[PDB]
Amino acid sequence: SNIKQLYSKWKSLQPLKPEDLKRWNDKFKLEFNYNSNHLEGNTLTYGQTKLLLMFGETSGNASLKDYEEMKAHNVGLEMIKQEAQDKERPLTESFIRELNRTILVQDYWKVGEYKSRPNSVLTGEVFSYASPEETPAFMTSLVDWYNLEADKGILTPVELAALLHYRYIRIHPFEDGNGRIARLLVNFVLHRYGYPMIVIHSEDKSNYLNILHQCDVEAGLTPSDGANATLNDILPFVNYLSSCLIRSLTLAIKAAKGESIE
Repeated sequence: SNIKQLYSKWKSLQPLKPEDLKRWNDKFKLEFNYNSNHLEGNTLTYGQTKLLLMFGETSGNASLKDYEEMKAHNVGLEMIKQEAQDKERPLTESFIRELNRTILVQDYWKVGEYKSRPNSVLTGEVFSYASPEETPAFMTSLVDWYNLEADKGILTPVELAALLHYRYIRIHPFEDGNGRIARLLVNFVLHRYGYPMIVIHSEDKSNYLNILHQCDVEAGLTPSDGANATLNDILPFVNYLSSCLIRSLTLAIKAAKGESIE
């Protein structure tokens, strides 16, 4: 109702005047890169981040690595935009792997390859992701599933995005970067279908984790149960992404009308 009105208004303002559109895109690039990386412990400040993405300048105290991952993640964003815009290109395992390879700049000791040692965590309540053995089978199922949903056109982009994020995050296929891939995949879906991309804000991290911790109890605690989580299982997370989309739509409409955003 509220979201549907905002969406309708957004569609009516397409296309945005390029200077209004640039302001929107600039702000999003900034906030998405900052927040998505901050959620995973990147300690670049907002200034450090902004001066990197807008001017390629470094400032204050940091590690080269923080600048590299932040920069690589932005290359990742560009990748999903281009992949999404080519509407006839189905979601591929190879694209997701290249995404991992990209955003995590280079190999490591305990990139772009599925997990070989388990990626689990004993939060005392254990978190069981896909086993290294079943991961490739689970991933082939995920992309096949996604593209089938894309064909039959029943799910809304928010729903499909939410479920893609959830199932992916439950498989947790790579040794690292799975949080950022999940969130990149959401914005892949939204961008492809003409929605403004969303920013899960790192200030809301506990809420974000909480919402997914509710879904976890609903779907089933095994790695199979996560991979096969239904839409009705993940309803609280569908609502969560919708509230983000409400924020994006409101800001984007504001930009289209020439009003201030920053």
